[PDB]
Amino acid sequence: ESLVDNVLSALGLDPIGTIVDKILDLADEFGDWLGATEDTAANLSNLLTKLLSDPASVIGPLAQSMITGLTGALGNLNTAINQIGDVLVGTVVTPIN
Amino acid sequence: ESLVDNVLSALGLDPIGTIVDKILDLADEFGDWLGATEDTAANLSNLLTKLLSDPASVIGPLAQSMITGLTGALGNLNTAINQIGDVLVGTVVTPIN
Repeated sequence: ESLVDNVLSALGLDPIGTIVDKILDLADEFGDWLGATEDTAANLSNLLTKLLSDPASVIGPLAQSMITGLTGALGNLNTAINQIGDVLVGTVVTPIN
Repeated sequence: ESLVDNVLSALGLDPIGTIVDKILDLADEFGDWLGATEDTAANLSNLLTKLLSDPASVIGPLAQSMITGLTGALGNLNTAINQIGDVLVGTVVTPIN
């Protein structure tokens, strides 16, 4: 009885009733435990597979600054375009390349 | 014996044999439980660490449209180049900037 009581207390349910009822509650708790474990494993596997194959749905929008050098390249191109525009009207500026 | 049988049924295995055999099967089932739990935890930790450090292998290819403003910046640059090409031969167009 004490083994059943301590196990049920550890797993969460409050044991009230006969030993048979406590054993049935313990079996139901282990069933829920199995469900939780299997669902966690399946979710992890599915998330891994989706992140490998199609990351668009799982991953939300992200800032350009997270990409390495994207902001630098965009700034370089924009400054090159601006310098191309400016030289034709004057305002001598340091060339980029 | 009913506690043993109900626990075994909850964990999945069908209890057939003596009490000793059922207990041994129960012990093997908990060993597999331990393996599953530890493997799930280790896989989650490894996935988190790899996704933090090197996201290349884990994350598959993704569409440019997922990045915020990347398609807009590329379109703006391409339209600027096209306008630069067009103005020199005519076809008056609204300047971008």
